[PDB]
Amino acid sequence: VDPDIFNRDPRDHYDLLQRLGGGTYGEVFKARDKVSGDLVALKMVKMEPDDDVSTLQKEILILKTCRHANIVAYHGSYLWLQKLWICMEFCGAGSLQDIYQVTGSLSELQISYVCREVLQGLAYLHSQKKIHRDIKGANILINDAGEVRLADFGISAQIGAELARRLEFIGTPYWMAPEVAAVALKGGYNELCDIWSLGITAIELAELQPPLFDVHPLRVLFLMTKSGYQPPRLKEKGKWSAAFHNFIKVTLTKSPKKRPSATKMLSHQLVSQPGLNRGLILDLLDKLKN
Ligand SMILES: CN1CCC2(CC1)CN(c1ncnc3[nH]c(Cl)c(-c4cccc(C#N)c4)c13)CCO2
Repeated sequence: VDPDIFNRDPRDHYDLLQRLGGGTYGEVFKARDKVSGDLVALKMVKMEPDDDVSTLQKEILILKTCRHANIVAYHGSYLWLQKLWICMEFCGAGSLQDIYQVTGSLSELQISYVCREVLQGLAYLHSQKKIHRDIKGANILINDAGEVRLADFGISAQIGAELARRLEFIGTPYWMAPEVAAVALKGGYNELCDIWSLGITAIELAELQPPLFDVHPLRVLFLMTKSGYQPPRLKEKGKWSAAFHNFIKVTLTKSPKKRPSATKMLSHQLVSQPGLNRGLILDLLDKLKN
Protein backbone atom coordinates (compact mmCIF):
# COMPACT_ATOMS: atom_id res chain seq x y z
CA VAL A 1 0.00 0.00 0.00
CA ASP A 2 2.55 2.69 1.10
CA PRO A 3 5.36 2.62 -1.55
CA ASP A 4 7.93 4.04 0.87
CA ILE A 5 7.57 1.23 3.47
CA PHE A 6 10.96 -0.37 4.18
CA ASN A 7 10.65 -4.15 3.72
CA ARG A 8 13.53 -4.95 6.05
CA ASP A 9 14.46 -5.46 9.69
CA PRO A 10 14.88 -2.00 11.38
CA ARG A 11 17.90 -3.63 13.15
CA ASP A 12 19.74 -3.32 9.80
CA HIS A 13 19.77 0.48 10.52
CA TYR A 14 19.29 0.90 14.26
CA ASP A 15 20.59 -0.48 17.51
CA LEU A 16 17.60 -0.91 19.84
CA LEU A 17 18.11 0.75 23.22
CA GLN A 18 15.63 0.96 26.20
CA ARG A 19 11.83 0.76 26.20
CA LEU A 20 10.51 4.36 26.51
CA GLY A 21 6.82 3.67 27.11
CA GLY A 22 3.57 2.77 25.43
CA GLY A 23 1.22 4.73 23.23
CA THR A 24 -2.50 4.26 22.52
CA TYR A 25 -1.21 0.97 21.01
CA GLY A 26 2.32 -0.28 20.32
CA GLU A 27 5.47 -0.07 22.38
CA VAL A 28 7.96 2.79 21.89
CA PHE A 29 11.72 2.14 22.08
CA LYS A 30 14.72 4.47 22.01
CA ALA A 31 17.11 3.53 19.14
CA ARG A 32 20.39 4.81 17.62
CA ASP A 33 21.21 5.05 13.87
CA LYS A 34 24.23 2.83 13.20
CA VAL A 35 25.84 5.14 10.58
CA SER A 36 25.05 8.70 11.80
CA GLY A 37 24.53 8.06 15.51
CA ASP A 38 21.23 10.04 15.49
CA LEU A 39 18.75 8.97 18.21
CA VAL A 40 15.18 8.02 17.23
CA ALA A 41 12.01 6.52 18.83
CA LEU A 42 10.76 3.28 17.14
CA LYS A 43 7.14 2.37 17.85
CA MET A 44 6.60 -1.38 17.40
CA VAL A 45 3.16 -2.77 16.58
CA LYS A 46 2.46 -6.50 16.07
CA MET A 47 1.20 -7.11 12.52
CA GLU A 48 0.01 -10.74 12.27
CA PRO A 49 -2.70 -11.62 9.66
CA ASP A 50 -5.65 -10.79 11.98
CA ASP A 51 -4.27 -7.51 13.43
CA ASP A 52 -5.80 -4.04 12.76
CA VAL A 53 -4.10 -3.16 9.42
CA SER A 54 -6.60 -0.37 8.50
CA THR A 55 -5.75 1.64 11.65
CA LEU A 56 -2.00 1.31 11.06
CA GLN A 57 -2.51 2.34 7.39
CA LYS A 58 -4.39 5.45 8.55
CA GLU A 59 -1.76 6.33 11.20
CA ILE A 60 1.15 6.13 8.76
CA LEU A 61 -0.89 8.17 6.17
CA ILE A 62 -1.25 10.95 8.81
CA LEU A 63 2.47 10.80 9.78
CA LYS A 64 3.67 10.87 6.15
CA THR A 65 1.42 13.77 5.07
CA CYS A 66 1.31 15.94 8.21
CA ARG A 67 4.72 17.51 8.64
CA HIS A 68 4.95 20.61 10.86
CA ALA A 69 7.36 22.12 13.48
CA ASN A 70 4.82 21.31 16.23
CA ILE A 71 4.32 17.62 15.28
CA VAL A 72 6.90 14.88 16.06
CA ALA A 73 9.09 14.23 12.99
CA TYR A 74 8.34 10.97 11.09
CA HIS A 75 11.31 9.19 9.50
CA GLY A 76 9.63 6.17 7.88
CA SER A 77 8.27 2.70 8.67
CA TYR A 78 9.64 -0.88 8.56
CA LEU A 79 7.62 -4.08 8.02
CA TRP A 80 9.49 -7.30 8.80
CA LEU A 81 8.50 -10.70 10.24
CA GLN A 82 5.00 -9.55 11.23
CA LYS A 83 6.10 -6.45 13.11
CA LEU A 84 5.61 -2.84 11.97
CA TRP A 85 8.14 -0.29 13.32
CA ILE A 86 7.28 3.41 12.98
CA CYS A 87 10.34 5.65 13.17
CA MET A 88 9.79 9.03 14.80
CA GLU A 89 11.69 11.86 16.51
CA PHE A 90 13.27 11.13 19.89
CA CYS A 91 12.17 13.92 22.28
CA GLY A 92 14.65 13.68 25.18
CA ALA A 93 12.46 15.09 27.98
CA GLY A 94 9.47 12.81 27.20
CA SER A 95 5.95 14.22 27.59
CA LEU A 96 4.69 17.20 29.65
CA GLN A 97 3.00 14.63 31.98
CA ASP A 98 6.44 12.97 32.63
CA ILE A 99 7.89 16.47 33.22
CA TYR A 100 5.26 17.89 35.62
CA GLN A 101 5.37 14.68 37.71
CA VAL A 102 8.98 15.70 38.63
CA THR A 103 8.76 19.50 38.24
CA GLY A 104 5.30 20.29 39.67
CA SER A 105 2.88 22.90 38.21
CA LEU A 106 4.02 24.91 35.12
CA SER A 107 4.07 28.74 35.41
CA GLU A 108 1.38 30.67 33.49
CA LEU A 109 3.96 31.82 30.88
CA GLN A 110 5.15 28.23 30.33
CA ILE A 111 1.49 27.06 29.94
CA SER A 112 0.79 30.00 27.54
CA TYR A 113 3.86 29.03 25.46
CA VAL A 114 2.81 25.32 25.32
CA CYS A 115 -0.74 26.43 24.32
CA ARG A 116 0.61 28.62 21.52
CA GLU A 117 2.76 25.83 20.10
CA VAL A 118 -0.01 23.19 20.39
CA LEU A 119 -2.49 25.62 18.73
CA GLN A 120 -0.04 26.10 15.81
CA GLY A 121 0.11 22.29 15.40
CA LEU A 122 -3.70 22.01 15.71
CA ALA A 123 -4.38 24.80 13.16
CA TYR A 124 -2.04 22.94 10.74
CA LEU A 125 -3.70 19.52 11.40
CA HIS A 126 -7.23 20.97 11.01
CA SER A 127 -6.16 22.71 7.76
CA GLN A 128 -5.22 19.22 6.34
CA LYS A 129 -8.66 17.85 7.47
CA LYS A 130 -7.16 15.87 10.38
CA ILE A 131 -8.30 15.80 14.01
CA HIS A 132 -5.87 14.74 16.80
CA ARG A 133 -8.74 13.69 19.19
CA ASP A 134 -6.24 12.85 22.00
CA ILE A 135 -4.74 16.15 23.18
CA LYS A 136 -3.40 15.75 26.77
CA GLY A 137 -0.11 16.32 28.62
CA ALA A 138 0.99 12.74 27.84
CA ASN A 139 0.89 13.49 24.07
CA ILE A 140 2.78 16.79 24.03
CA LEU A 141 6.50 16.10 23.87
CA ILE A 142 9.40 18.41 24.66
CA ASN A 143 12.77 17.91 22.95
CA ASP A 144 16.19 19.10 24.25
CA ALA A 145 15.94 22.24 22.05
CA GLY A 146 12.81 23.30 24.04
CA GLU A 147 10.47 22.56 21.08
CA VAL A 148 6.87 21.48 21.66
CA ARG A 149 5.64 18.55 19.54
CA LEU A 150 2.31 16.70 19.27
CA ALA A 151 2.56 12.91 19.31
CA ASP A 152 0.41 9.72 19.09
CA PHE A 153 -2.04 9.73 16.26
CA GLY A 154 -3.31 6.26 17.45
CA ILE A 155 -6.75 7.48 18.54
CA SER A 156 -7.04 9.64 15.37
CA ALA A 157 -6.16 6.58 13.22
CA GLN A 158 -8.65 4.26 15.04
CA ILE A 159 -11.53 6.71 14.59
CA GLY A 160 -10.51 7.40 10.98
CA ALA A 161 -10.47 3.68 10.14
CA GLU A 162 -13.78 3.03 11.97
CA LEU A 163 -15.52 5.92 10.14
CA ALA A 164 -14.22 4.72 6.73
CA ARG A 165 -15.38 1.15 7.52
CA ARG A 166 -18.83 2.43 8.68
CA LEU A 167 -19.34 4.65 5.57
CA GLU A 168 -19.59 1.34 3.56
CA PHE A 169 -22.56 0.03 5.68
CA ILE A 170 -24.18 3.53 5.74
CA GLY A 171 -26.57 2.96 2.83
CA THR A 172 -28.72 5.69 1.24
CA PRO A 173 -29.07 8.95 3.18
CA TYR A 174 -32.22 10.40 1.51
CA TRP A 175 -34.57 9.47 4.39
CA MET A 176 -32.03 10.37 7.17
CA ALA A 177 -32.91 13.18 9.54
CA PRO A 178 -30.21 15.96 9.60
CA GLU A 179 -28.89 14.80 13.02
CA VAL A 180 -28.53 11.22 11.69
CA ALA A 181 -26.74 12.46 8.53
CA ALA A 182 -24.34 14.34 10.91
CA VAL A 183 -23.28 11.11 12.72
CA ALA A 184 -23.07 9.19 9.41
CA LEU A 185 -20.74 11.71 7.69
CA LYS A 186 -18.74 13.21 10.61
CA GLY A 187 -19.23 10.98 13.66
CA GLY A 188 -21.36 13.66 15.33
CA TYR A 189 -18.55 16.12 16.09
CA ASN A 190 -15.74 18.12 14.43
CA GLU A 191 -12.10 19.35 14.90
CA LEU A 192 -13.28 21.83 17.62
CA CYS A 193 -13.17 18.86 20.06
CA ASP A 194 -9.32 19.44 20.00
CA ILE A 195 -9.80 23.04 21.29
CA TRP A 196 -11.74 21.76 24.33
CA SER A 197 -9.05 19.12 25.04
CA LEU A 198 -6.36 21.84 24.91
CA GLY A 199 -8.35 23.84 27.51
CA ILE A 200 -8.42 20.75 29.73
CA THR A 201 -4.67 20.25 29.12
CA ALA A 202 -3.94 23.84 30.23
CA ILE A 203 -5.77 23.06 33.54
CA GLU A 204 -3.84 19.76 33.76
CA LEU A 205 -0.48 21.65 33.39
CA ALA A 206 -1.63 24.19 36.05
CA GLU A 207 -3.02 21.65 38.63
CA LEU A 208 -1.21 18.32 37.82
CA GLN A 209 -4.41 16.54 36.75
CA PRO A 210 -7.43 17.26 34.56
CA PRO A 211 -10.68 18.37 36.25
CA LEU A 212 -12.55 15.51 38.03
CA PHE A 213 -9.56 13.12 37.66
CA ASP A 214 -10.56 11.54 41.01
CA VAL A 215 -14.17 10.89 39.86
CA HIS A 216 -15.23 7.54 38.33
CA PRO A 217 -14.78 7.73 34.53
CA LEU A 218 -18.35 6.51 33.80
CA ARG A 219 -19.76 9.16 36.17
CA VAL A 220 -17.71 11.87 34.35
CA LEU A 221 -19.09 10.67 30.99
CA PHE A 222 -22.66 10.72 32.38
CA LEU A 223 -22.22 14.24 33.87
CA MET A 224 -20.93 15.71 30.57
CA THR A 225 -23.87 14.40 28.52
CA LYS A 226 -26.51 15.87 30.84
CA SER A 227 -28.17 19.26 30.39
CA GLY A 228 -26.88 21.83 32.85
CA TYR A 229 -23.27 20.53 32.67
CA GLN A 230 -20.91 23.33 33.68
CA PRO A 231 -17.51 23.48 31.94
CA PRO A 232 -14.51 23.24 34.30
CA ARG A 233 -12.44 26.16 35.64
CA LEU A 234 -9.06 26.72 37.33
CA LYS A 235 -9.43 26.06 41.12
CA GLU A 236 -7.08 28.82 42.41
CA LYS A 237 -8.48 31.96 40.78
CA GLY A 238 -5.96 34.30 42.49
CA LYS A 239 -2.94 32.41 41.05
CA TRP A 240 -3.87 33.14 37.37
CA SER A 241 -4.33 36.25 35.21
CA ALA A 242 -7.63 37.38 33.66
CA ALA A 243 -6.12 36.32 30.23
CA PHE A 244 -5.63 32.70 31.43
CA HIS A 245 -9.14 32.57 32.96
CA ASN A 246 -10.61 33.89 29.69
CA PHE A 247 -8.55 31.35 27.61
CA ILE A 248 -10.04 28.50 29.74
CA LYS A 249 -13.54 30.05 29.48
CA VAL A 250 -13.44 30.27 25.65
CA THR A 251 -11.61 26.94 24.83
CA LEU A 252 -14.07 25.22 27.23
CA THR A 253 -17.15 26.61 25.44
CA LYS A 254 -19.77 23.84 25.86
CA SER A 255 -21.42 24.41 22.47
CA PRO A 256 -19.19 23.38 19.55
CA LYS A 257 -21.02 25.90 17.30
CA LYS A 258 -19.55 28.72 19.47
CA ARG A 259 -16.11 27.22 20.41
CA PRO A 260 -13.31 29.20 18.69
CA SER A 261 -11.15 27.59 15.98
CA ALA A 262 -7.36 27.04 16.38
CA THR A 263 -6.58 30.10 14.16
CA LYS A 264 -9.00 32.30 16.23
CA MET A 265 -7.41 31.01 19.46
CA LEU A 266 -3.96 31.97 18.05
CA SER A 267 -5.05 35.66 18.26
CA HIS A 268 -5.98 35.30 22.01
CA GLN A 269 -4.09 37.53 24.54
CA LEU A 270 -2.76 34.45 26.45
CA VAL A 271 -0.79 33.17 23.39
CA SER A 272 -0.08 36.70 21.96
CA GLN A 273 1.35 38.29 25.17
CA PRO A 274 4.93 39.56 25.50
CA GLY A 275 7.71 37.24 26.61
CA LEU A 276 6.62 34.07 24.82
CA ASN A 277 9.72 32.16 23.62
CA ARG A 278 11.46 28.70 23.96
CA GLY A 279 13.43 30.13 26.95
CA LEU A 280 10.35 29.41 29.11
CA ILE A 281 10.62 25.67 28.20
CA LEU A 282 14.42 25.70 28.62
CA ASP A 283 13.77 26.92 32.25
CA LEU A 284 11.30 24.01 32.75
CA LEU A 285 14.00 21.60 31.47
CA ASP A 286 16.53 23.17 33.89
CA LYS A 287 14.14 22.44 36.79
CA LEU A 288 13.67 18.86 35.46
CA LYS A 289 17.48 18.32 35.46
CA ASN A 290 17.96 19.92 38.91
C1 LIG B 1 3.35 8.88 29.91
N1 LIG B 1 4.60 9.02 29.12
C2 LIG B 1 4.31 9.29 27.67
C3 LIG B 1 5.59 9.46 26.86
C4 LIG B 1 6.54 8.28 27.03
C5 LIG B 1 6.78 8.00 28.51
C6 LIG B 1 5.48 7.82 29.26
C7 LIG B 1 7.85 8.60 26.31
N2 LIG B 1 7.74 8.52 24.86
C8 LIG B 1 8.63 9.21 24.03
N3 LIG B 1 9.79 9.58 24.60
C9 LIG B 1 10.69 10.16 23.79
N4 LIG B 1 10.60 10.41 22.49
C10 LIG B 1 9.44 10.01 21.96
N5 LIG B 1 9.07 10.14 20.65
C11 LIG B 1 7.78 9.72 20.50
CL1 LIG B 1 7.00 9.91 19.01
C12 LIG B 1 7.30 9.30 21.69
C13 LIG B 1 5.87 9.02 21.99
C14 LIG B 1 5.23 9.63 23.06
C15 LIG B 1 3.88 9.42 23.30
C16 LIG B 1 3.15 8.59 22.47
C17 LIG B 1 3.78 7.97 21.39
C18 LIG B 1 3.01 7.16 20.48
N6 LIG B 1 2.43 6.52 19.73
C19 LIG B 1 5.13 8.18 21.15
C20 LIG B 1 8.38 9.44 22.65
C21 LIG B 1 7.23 7.22 24.42
C22 LIG B 1 5.88 6.97 25.06
O1 LIG B 1 5.93 7.08 26.49
